[PDB]
Amino acid sequence: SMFKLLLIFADPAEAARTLSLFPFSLNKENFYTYHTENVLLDVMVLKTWGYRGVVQALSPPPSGYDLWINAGFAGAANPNIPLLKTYTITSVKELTPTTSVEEELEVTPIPRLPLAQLTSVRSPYRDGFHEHLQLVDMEGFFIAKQASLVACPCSMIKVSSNYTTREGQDFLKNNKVKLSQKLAEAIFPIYSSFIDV
Amino acid sequence: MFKLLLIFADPAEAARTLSLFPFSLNKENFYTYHTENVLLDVMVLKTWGYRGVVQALSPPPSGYDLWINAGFAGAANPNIPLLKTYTITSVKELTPEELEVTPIPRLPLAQLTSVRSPYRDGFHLQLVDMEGFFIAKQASLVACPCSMIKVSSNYTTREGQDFLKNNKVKLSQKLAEAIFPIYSSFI
Repeated sequence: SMFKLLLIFADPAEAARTLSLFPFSLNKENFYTYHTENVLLDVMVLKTWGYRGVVQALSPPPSGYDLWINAGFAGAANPNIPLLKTYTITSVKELTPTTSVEEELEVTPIPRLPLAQLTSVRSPYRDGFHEHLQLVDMEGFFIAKQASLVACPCSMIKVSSNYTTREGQDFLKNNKVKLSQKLAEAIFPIYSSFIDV
Repeated sequence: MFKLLLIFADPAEAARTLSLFPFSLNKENFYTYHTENVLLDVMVLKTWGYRGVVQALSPPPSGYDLWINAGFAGAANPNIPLLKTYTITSVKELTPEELEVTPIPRLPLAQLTSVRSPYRDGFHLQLVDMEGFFIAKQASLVACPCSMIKVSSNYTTREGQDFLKNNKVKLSQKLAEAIFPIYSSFI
């Protein structure tokens, strides 16, 4: 199966509806795989246990794929971002709040999705709304940087899951199925594009 | 908001499509899903062929904007490969009558013949099934457009069902992959 596509989700809730789209199996390496025609589709979920993801979830980075897609939920830190909307990311910044030091990497935009910028922070933003932030997640920068180590292109799909306030967290808690479904709906046409018949 | 009814003749044919969305089970063999702009209902017949269609679709439900019958179909011509998803342009009854069917975009085109009992006469037919004509007739009663997605599941030669039985998952998944974007065409 010539074209090899790795899908990376931060947690099981994000992955759930994509894992329903295809008849995946768990392989002996303990992750999900499916193949048809020329396409291999693998899925990794970074945090299935515990209170935090660990660096060894993607270290050493998986080798041999032709594309990685990180699909996940992201908070909206600007009120002009509606919720339940799927974006593709142009660049992702890691931000360290205690020092204000940032790093930033470009990521490969997916066709036909609207563009957005992503900031990744270790602790979820409940800080309210910020003039200079759009979407906010936890794992995007980590994944893009790991992709750079194997020279593999990386794309991101992020669905706006909640506003970045205390009161806004309930929407994330209560809409995980709808949000995961949006990710699945965005992944499918990408997978379809790489079928070479 | 757009209202779409999908009809499958049996659970194995429907199984992968039903995995595409977090459907609710409204009643036996009737599954519903909606977003703000699109309602997607799925009916699975309780038996095959014209008897299953009469049982489930008489009276025909009103209120939908489109009906889609998706299913496995036999190929009555060796030039039709198996495991290929077609959309239907017209449907006729082998054992009588013909009806136009609305093609789904970006799918190969075929004509369908519906039979009242298994067809194993080998190889001027294209795809052969048991429900489509009767479903299209019920759609006409409610003046609702009808489209069909038919994946070639077997040749119409003796023991041809062995290919279908061996490829049920792949065949069901082909239908699901044709249906998933259709839902997105109305959002």
